[PDB]
Amino acid sequence: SFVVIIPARYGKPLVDINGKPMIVHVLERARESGAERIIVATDHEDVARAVEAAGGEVCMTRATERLAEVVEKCAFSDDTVIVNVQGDEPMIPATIIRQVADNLAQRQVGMATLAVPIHNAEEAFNPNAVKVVLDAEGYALYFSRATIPWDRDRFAEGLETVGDNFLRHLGIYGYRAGFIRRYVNWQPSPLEHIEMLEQLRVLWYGEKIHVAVAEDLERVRAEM
Amino acid sequence: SFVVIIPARYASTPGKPLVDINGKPMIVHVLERARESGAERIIVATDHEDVARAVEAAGGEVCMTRGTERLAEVVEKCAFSDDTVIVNVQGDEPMIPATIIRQVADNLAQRQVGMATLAVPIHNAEEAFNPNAVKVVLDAEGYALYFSRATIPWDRDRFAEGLETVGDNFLRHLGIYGYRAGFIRRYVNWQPSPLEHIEMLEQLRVLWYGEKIHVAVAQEVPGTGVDTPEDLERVRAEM
Amino acid sequence: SFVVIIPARYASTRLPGKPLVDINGKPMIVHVLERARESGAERIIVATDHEDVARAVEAAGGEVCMTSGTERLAEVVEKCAFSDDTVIVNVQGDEPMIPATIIRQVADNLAQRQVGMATLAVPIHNAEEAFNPNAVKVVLDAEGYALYFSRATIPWDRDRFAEGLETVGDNFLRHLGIYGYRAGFIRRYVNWQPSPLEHIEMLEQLRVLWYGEKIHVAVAQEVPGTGVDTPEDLERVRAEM
Amino acid sequence: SFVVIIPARYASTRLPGKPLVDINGKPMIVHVLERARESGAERIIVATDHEDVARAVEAAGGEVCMTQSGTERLAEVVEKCAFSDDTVIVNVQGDEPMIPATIIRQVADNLAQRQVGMATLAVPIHNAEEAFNPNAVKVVLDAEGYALYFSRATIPWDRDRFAVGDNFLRHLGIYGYRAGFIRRYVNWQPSPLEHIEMLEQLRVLWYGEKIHVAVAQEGVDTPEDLERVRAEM
Repeated sequence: SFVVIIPARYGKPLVDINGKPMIVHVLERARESGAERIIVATDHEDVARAVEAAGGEVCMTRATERLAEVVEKCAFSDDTVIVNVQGDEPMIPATIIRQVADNLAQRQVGMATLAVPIHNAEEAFNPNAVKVVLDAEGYALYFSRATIPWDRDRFAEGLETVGDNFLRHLGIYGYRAGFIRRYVNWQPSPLEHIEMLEQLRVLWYGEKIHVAVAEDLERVRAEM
Repeated sequence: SFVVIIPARYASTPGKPLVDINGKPMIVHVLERARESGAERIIVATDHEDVARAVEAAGGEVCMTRGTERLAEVVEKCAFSDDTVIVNVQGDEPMIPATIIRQVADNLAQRQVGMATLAVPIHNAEEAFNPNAVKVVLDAEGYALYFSRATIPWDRDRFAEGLETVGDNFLRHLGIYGYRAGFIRRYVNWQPSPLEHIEMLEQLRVLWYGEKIHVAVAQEVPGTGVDTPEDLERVRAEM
Repeated sequence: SFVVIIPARYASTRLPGKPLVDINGKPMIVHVLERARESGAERIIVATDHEDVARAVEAAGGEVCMTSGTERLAEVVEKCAFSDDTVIVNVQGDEPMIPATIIRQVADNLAQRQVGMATLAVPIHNAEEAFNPNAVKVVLDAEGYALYFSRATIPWDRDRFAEGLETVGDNFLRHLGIYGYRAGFIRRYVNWQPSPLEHIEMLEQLRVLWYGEKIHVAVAQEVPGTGVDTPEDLERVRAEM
Repeated sequence: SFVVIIPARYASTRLPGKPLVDINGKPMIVHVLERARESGAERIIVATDHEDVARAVEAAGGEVCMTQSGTERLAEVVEKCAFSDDTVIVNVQGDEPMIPATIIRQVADNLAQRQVGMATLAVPIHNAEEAFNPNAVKVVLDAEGYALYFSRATIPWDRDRFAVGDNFLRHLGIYGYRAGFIRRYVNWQPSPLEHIEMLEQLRVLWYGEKIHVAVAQEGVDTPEDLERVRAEM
């Protein structure tokens, strides 16, 4: 029992992939997941019409904090499990959306994300690839654009190679409507502005984040 | 009430613990600092008997050992209560301001947490980008979120094109710790975490086992430790 | 701002055409509509599948929605296309004397809590009711949220019942069937796969608790007279008004 | 990773000196101490107010903490040891020497995995005797397995069939808590409901916290029991 809200800023939402707009592919993924309700949050009528054409529900928003807007308009109860799922991943498997919802429900954490192993040095050293370090229980310690965990010895010698310990954070956030409300009631944290990672506000205010281990010119076109 | 344990290291590119600094060995200067802090008991952990005699002659206490396992052998040998707060202070810091030794003790005394430590602001970008300087990122209450040799937190916009300059938010972690005797035993009992060996950072084991570490900005910025002859003159001249 | 929906069941073994039964000059359904107007509801909708009921209600200026209890409410929520944040209070058409004030209360309670549902309860003073499976007991947390609803006697007073079951304390609460919920919730509740607990106790509010949602419960501000399905109940009510 | 505390209940109307009862060559509590060792606990403390039990436990290389609610007794051990708030404690009774070591570990895993305050266990009830027995605590879980309520009353109530079945869960007396949750627990004011049901865990539910209940279809107070256990071990 969960709801999917897809934040689509805006021109990425409508970029074509294979006869469908980027956003439509994510709605199909959200829909394949079993979600009871699939809302696309937009600030544009070009997007709101593409999704509307598609038979997908739409909530207009100003131009996670966008999800707080939707949560308020739909008046969701604090207990409603919400899975973010960004509009930038049109091929995200329908099962990791479920995984994220289920993990959040199993546990009583405030936020549930997902990460994927990095098997590439270029990715590990890319400040656009967000890295996450985990404790033994899978809870996150930190999220950063820095290369963490820093492998001292191998990087003492070189940066053309990477071990098998890096985890790439994906933008699929599980959380309760009550948590989003709390999220936006907190004063923005200083750490979130330096890294430019919304996720850090939750760590700044002492909340935990469970992490399960599953933009530009693309090859996605080929992949699907 | 808190205890101070001073591990007197010897490893160094010479005869460190006993090196003279204006008439007294360096190890006795660290002892004086620990007394200044109000510790009710200062123990020097050493394996060399000549180091032992210098401490004893100064009226200090000594626990012959066989660098944190050293600490545990001392809590072992002294049968300290679990609740006993212990502050590990370095044998090569003759000028360690006593205020900070007290600061860690009190910080730890006040929180129901595993470890307590200190950090200092980083002003030079060289230091921010040097892996031998450990960086630490805090939560709204000073609990370490993470310790790293990578530059964290990552300044997105400022670092976008290389690393030339630095903001004012960076924190360099000081290797001065506080903990209960019970916690030192657990810590040392644990199986080494995968994380601590990747970063080569003992403190990561604490976070890995889902325990917390409280960090504070040192009340006074600590003079550097003494490991080179040029540091000795710096020290000797300074004291 | 809130909406009242009044399910009108024509059907009734011991009382045929019950919504239209005459009570001191007007049809029962109409009396319920009056109570609901007294509550301050902005919109009152009588849900019926009979044209005659609808005519009775329209004659007295009432709005009608031509249509499994909760499911029936969903049809109405559908056809009226209520907005999600719309507060609905379900009031039975068998209750011509339901105190207007408890209708307001459920709405007021729901209005400031982001809860799935809001309900009411009444103190149980006799041990017969406490031990009566037909009386549904509810046990609340410190903030008025239901821990559990049951036909069993809860909370169980272990030291007292070790002695005897012919007397109770002041810790018992009889659950009342008047509910408050937002239209967004109703239209979701209704597609949930029936909970296994639900079927054992034969309590459908157990579906909310089983899915991890909350049910706010407050002590009704007034004790409601019971419904009307018996011909004897009809004369009684006839006499009380 | 996790600590185990074994309250060595001494008194028993029918069984005097429980902890030191020989069960095939070893006192009852030592057997419990071995189950906790097999569990993988990193530390096992026996909570007792008797010198006999303290000597038996110590002779066996076990740790002892010489110690008004039961959960308050755990609290004394917690202050005595000075565990950090994050420390995971698993409370295991000294009168259950057959307690499989993996349910102990299971309770510990559940609490660690779930960021909840308390974790516990339950097993299916099969016969009507137990289901209608007020000393047999029934619990009713939600879809995610979190407790809805604990009662000495027969819940859930089978309307038609009671006017036994197959959806009844009996609560076990083993808990997983963090050290910070025992202090919070202990500082709260007693709830009005715990006293009516005479159930300590109801306090948790009255203050809005959650209780995770795991199910695993798998207690020595009387002489009958000593034999049922001796003659099974």
